[PDB]
Amino acid sequence: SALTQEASVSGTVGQKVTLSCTGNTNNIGSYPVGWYQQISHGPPKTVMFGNSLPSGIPDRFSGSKSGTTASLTISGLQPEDEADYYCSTWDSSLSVQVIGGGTKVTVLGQPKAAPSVTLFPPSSEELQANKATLVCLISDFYPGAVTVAWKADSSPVKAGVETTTPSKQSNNKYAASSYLSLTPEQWKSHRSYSCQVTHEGSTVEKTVAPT
Amino acid sequence: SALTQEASVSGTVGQKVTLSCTGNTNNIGSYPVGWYQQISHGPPKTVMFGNSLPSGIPDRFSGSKSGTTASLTISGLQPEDEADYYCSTWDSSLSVQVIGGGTKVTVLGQPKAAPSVTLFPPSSEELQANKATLVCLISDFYPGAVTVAWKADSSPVKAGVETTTPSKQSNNKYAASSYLSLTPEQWKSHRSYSCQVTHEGSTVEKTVAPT
Ligand SMILES: [Br-]
Repeated sequence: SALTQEASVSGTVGQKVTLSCTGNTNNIGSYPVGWYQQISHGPPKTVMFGNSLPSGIPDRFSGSKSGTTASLTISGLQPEDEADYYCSTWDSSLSVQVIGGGTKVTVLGQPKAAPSVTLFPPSSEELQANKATLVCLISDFYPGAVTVAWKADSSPVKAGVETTTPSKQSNNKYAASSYLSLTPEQWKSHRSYSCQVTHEGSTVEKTVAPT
Repeated sequence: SALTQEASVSGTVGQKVTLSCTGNTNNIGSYPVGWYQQISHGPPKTVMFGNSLPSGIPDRFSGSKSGTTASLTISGLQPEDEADYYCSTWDSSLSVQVIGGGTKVTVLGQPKAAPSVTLFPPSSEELQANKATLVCLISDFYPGAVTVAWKADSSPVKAGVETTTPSKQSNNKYAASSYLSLTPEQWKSHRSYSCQVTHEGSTVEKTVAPT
């Protein structure tokens, strides 16, 4: 996505909370930014546009912009704000409206939990079949929204990544998976591979290497 | 909602489907309508603005509008067209972007595919940390509904099992993962552990062993 939003932004009731939306000079750096809110699967509604507060929305919501990063601040987080928030703007470089991935804003009803990250190399059984897959297990995190990035050696992998939608497990925390399909030629040629998981203020990165 | 959309619409592969967006004179009747596609609660993409086709969106998407009702027509439904579609415009009585409730498009008759199962033994990084985790990667299956059962040697295992709800990946197929938490001594005390995946009455099972 041309616009980058954080995965999860949470806090207790009455807490000052801030979302961000990062792009480039051809979208956020020169065009107004709108923020839309969607609860469950209900109808989305505009809650901020061009740093201007729409009629009917409370003034706890405030929008600002500095360079290529727009922000939505919620001064006094309340339970009725628990929703997904999407930012969007016009992208003159592509001549189309452009929308970010969305941020899940959660009112904490349970302790915030950073995720456990376990990186699995390709088993010898799979490589004996001329196949290679790496799995990055993301477990026991709340709220259920994370950002995953992969690195070949120390350079990012810009293709081949598949990350599952977080799902709630039996302990009421969330779990997800991110797998990367390779060939035996790449797994041996590279010195290491990395999976990086971002959950609010916590970022965990695991690294594995061929035997 | 100020904009009215049908809740859900279905159609087989190759059918022509038309979604409608109903509004007012101060919003739909006066201003261009944009259509936005959201998948797997992923980043949404605009598929039609002002009845004109953006770049990269195939020709099968066409837009029309007459009076206070705008329409998006999708000829030749494909698996990747299956999504939620939202329409939005500018309202003039109010001064806001307004969004409809969305239309869930379900593409029928998509090809079936058995899941590819990959069972990962506990990594060396976590065995040295006195941990043990088996991960059963399930991918490339349609439809998106599996049932996972584990085995220690030949005995069923339930305690320590968590399975992710399937989610659609970039190939329009589903992916999930089930993980079993063990201690390092359970892991070597047994001959093997197994992960059985059942999809559409047919079973795929994998088996791993220590070191
Ligand atoms: Br702005």
